[PDB]
Formats: sequence, C-alpha cells, structure tokens
Amino acid sequence: SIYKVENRHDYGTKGTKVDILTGSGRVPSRILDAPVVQFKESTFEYKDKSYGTKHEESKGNWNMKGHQFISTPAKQVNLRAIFINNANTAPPASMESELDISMDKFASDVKQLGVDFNVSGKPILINQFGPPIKPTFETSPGEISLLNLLENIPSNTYILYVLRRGNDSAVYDRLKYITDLKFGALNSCVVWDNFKKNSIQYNSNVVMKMNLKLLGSNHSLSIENNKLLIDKESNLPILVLGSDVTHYPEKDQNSIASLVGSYDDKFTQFPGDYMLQDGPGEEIITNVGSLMLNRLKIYQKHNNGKLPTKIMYFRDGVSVDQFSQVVKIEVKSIKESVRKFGPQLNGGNKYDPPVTCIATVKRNQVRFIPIQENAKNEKGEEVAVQSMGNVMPGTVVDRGITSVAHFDFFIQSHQALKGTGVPCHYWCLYDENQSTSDYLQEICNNLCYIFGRSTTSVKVPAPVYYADLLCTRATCFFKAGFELNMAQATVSKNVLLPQVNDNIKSVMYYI
RNA sequence: UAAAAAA
Repeated sequence: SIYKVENRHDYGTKGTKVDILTGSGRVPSRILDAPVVQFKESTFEYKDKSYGTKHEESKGNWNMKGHQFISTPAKQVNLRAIFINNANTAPPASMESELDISMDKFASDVKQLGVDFNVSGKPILINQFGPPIKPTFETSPGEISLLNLLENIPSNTYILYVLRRGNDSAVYDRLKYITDLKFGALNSCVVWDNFKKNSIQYNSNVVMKMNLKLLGSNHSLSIENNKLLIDKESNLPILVLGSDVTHYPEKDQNSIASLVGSYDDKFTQFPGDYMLQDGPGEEIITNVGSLMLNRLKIYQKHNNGKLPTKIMYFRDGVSVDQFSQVVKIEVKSIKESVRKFGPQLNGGNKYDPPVTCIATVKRNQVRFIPIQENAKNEKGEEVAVQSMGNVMPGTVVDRGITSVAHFDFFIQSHQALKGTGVPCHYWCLYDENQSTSDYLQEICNNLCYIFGRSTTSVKVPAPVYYADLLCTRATCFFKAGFELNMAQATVSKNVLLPQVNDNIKSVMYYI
C-alpha cells in the first residue's frame, strides 16, 4: 500500500472513436484533439475536416512562416562563427566569403522570427582540431587554439561551430566537451555542406535551438491547455520531470542517467542534470532523488519562492520487468529526497508533494493501421481519421491490446512523415494525484506538442525526448574524456563524467 | 552535427 505498481483506475473516454488494425486484430481507438499551439502573436489549433484535401497532414505538423517565437533575447546577441576544419586539406578558397554570405543570410532570416544576431565578427578558422593524439596524449593544435579563443571570448556571444565534415563524433564530442562542459559557453554546431545551402527552413530550425539555449520560448501550448498542468488548489504549475538511462557509453562502462525538469506554467524550458550510474548496464536510477535538488531550486526561482505541489515523473529507457523497481527505488528516492531538500529551500517546512510516475516504451512491435478515411467525431462530423497512410495523431488505444490490471495505454502522437508510425507505450506506474485515463492521456498527448526544436508533435512527451537528449550529450562528455581517463587509472564518477560548468546547469545546452 | 519521422 506504499510503492506498489499502480493498478488501472479506468479507461479513457474522449476523442473520435474509430477501429484500427493491429497485428493482433481489429481494436477500438480514440483520436484525441491536438492542443492549441501558441506562437508570439497567433495560435495554431488543428480542427477536424473531411479526408481528401490533406488537411489532416497539418495536425501536429506546422511551420514558423508568418509566426514569431514567444520569447527571444531583448538585446542583440553577437554570433561568432568558428569553422572547424576537420579534414587534412585547407578549405576551398571560396569558403571564406561563402561563410560570410551564409552568416548574413542566417541573421536576416532569423530576425523574422524575433532573434536579432550581430554577425559582424569575422569567422575564425581552426585547423587540426580533434581528440588528443596517441600512454601519453598531446592536445591537438586546434584544441589549443580554441581553448585560447574561449578564454578570450567577449560576453553576449553565441558560438556557431561550422563543421567542414559531418558525421565526425570524435570532433563533435570534443567540441561539446570543451564548450559545454569546460567553459559553459553557448554554442551550436552546423554541418557546412548543409548550412551553405542558405535555406530559410534550415536556418529557422537551427535558431529554434539557439533561442532555447538563450532561455527563449519558441512555441508553447495555449494558456487554456496549460491549465491541465496547473494545480488548481495552489495555482502552481506541476513540476514535470523526464528521466532516461543510457548504457555502455564505452565498452563495459557504467550507465548514464539524466533528469530534466520544467520550472513554470509554460513548460518551454527543461534544464536538467546527469550522473554516472553505479555499474554497467544498470537500468534503475538508484539515486535519482539526488538530482531533484536543482529541479526544486530552479522551479522555486520562477514561482516566487514556492515549491511545486505536484510532481509528474516521466521515466524512459526502462524494461517492463523493471517497473516494480522504478516505483520501489526511484519514486521512493524522489519522495525521500524532496522530503529532505524542500525544508532546506522553503524556510524549514515539511515538504511531501504527491507524485505521478509514467513510464514510456517507444520502441515496440505494435503497429496501428488505419481502416477508414473518415469517422464521425464528437461534433457529429465525418472527419479524417488517418494521415500520411497512418493512423491519425494522436490515436489512443487503451483497450484490447493493453493490460486490464495495469494502467497502460498507447498513443501515436506524431505524423508518420516516413514509414509506418510506431506508437508510444505508456504505463502509469504510480499516482498520488487521482489521475484518470483521460487526464493522463491528454497530458501525454499535449506534452508531445512542445518539443521546442521541432514544428511537429513528436512521438513521446517532450520531457522524455529532452531526457534522452541529455543522456546522449552526457555520453559525448564521457566519451571525449574516456581515452585519457583509461590511461591514468577505478576512476571516480566525477572524473569519468565531470559535471557541466555552473554557467549552463540551468540551460538546455543539450538541445 | 537543422528538424521531425522511419530504420
């Protein structure tokens, strides 16, 4: 009666009813409505129409043309290009002016979205940048030059690394290791053969990430939709968390866990922390609660000294047979850690916020095949229930192929732009918040529409995607230092996986 | 490492 895996409360009821085909036969589905997507001065709400004019392909699939980001830097930001020549030849003689041209087109392209960059600083060429060579290691000459550049970097400066060659993880890992972890300097990478095309769409996507790193907001959900994630009794936004674990960043190495968290009622920013797990292939985040301290601190700064009164914990990267341990270990770790941290932050008062835990499995064998083009929606209209040859986003299935006793459901929240879409499999593993299937399914689906670097609803709620990306970035850090850490060996966690510079601990540097 | 999607 404490820390047991939740049993099913109910089934969902909302949305357009239509049967779909799966590998285990025909099954009833419901299609949930999209939330209202919010831009600076306009919204996008998908509204049902009949199949036949491709209206349906716009659900969960918009673009920024004619729109502006909700929140951008109030002051012009300096944008410094650093060309990382990760080849053994000099770049072509045309590159210098081609890069100037691309930087100028970039700045004017993204001004239209509300981001004002100054790109007058001449681009800087760095040769011979790479991992330390050849135990003893000599720092690459490029890293020496870049290290000197970073210590001298003017303030209010965003770095654009322009990579001569893509698909170079050793160079990319080290760039992030130096720039994120050592210096905490804001930066994005761009593959030159892409950037040089001067595409407004490419530039618009690139700056989505920059704007987030600059603490901006691109799109969000409407105020009406965000009420779903606000505790009515306290009028305080729910603290939404995402965690992931990744395994074997190098062979036989300890796993890496991450925990990201929201901090206001817009859910546009998810800073996070990572840590090295205790052993290899370790799926349970034993000390996840230790990562809660910064989630609470950041939340508190944005809510006038208040701690959250509800916590929503999305857990990714987990096997079905580990669910019991997720609750008995990780949920317990969250409640016990905040029991300790809360009083340190709220002036010494008891702190025991109710937790809901939801586990996601996004790679599974289930596929949903549409049977009809139209079905009757809740207004009585005949309306598209498939898009791009796939079931409508977000088709929910919580009957037939799901557990009766356990609290699970599928949602296919995204457009299948290619291939056959894969639905996300969700489990509510723990819930102290009296959550119904309709409430949880709406939240899960809604949270797919605020992944801040895409103009689409993604296949898994944004906290999960964010946590996955932070684990991947933490793996970059582990890998960039691993060769040296092996040569001079066990090695402590903080040496294998040092914590990122305090400058960016509250920044979505991983996006 | 533009981005979602798919593998």
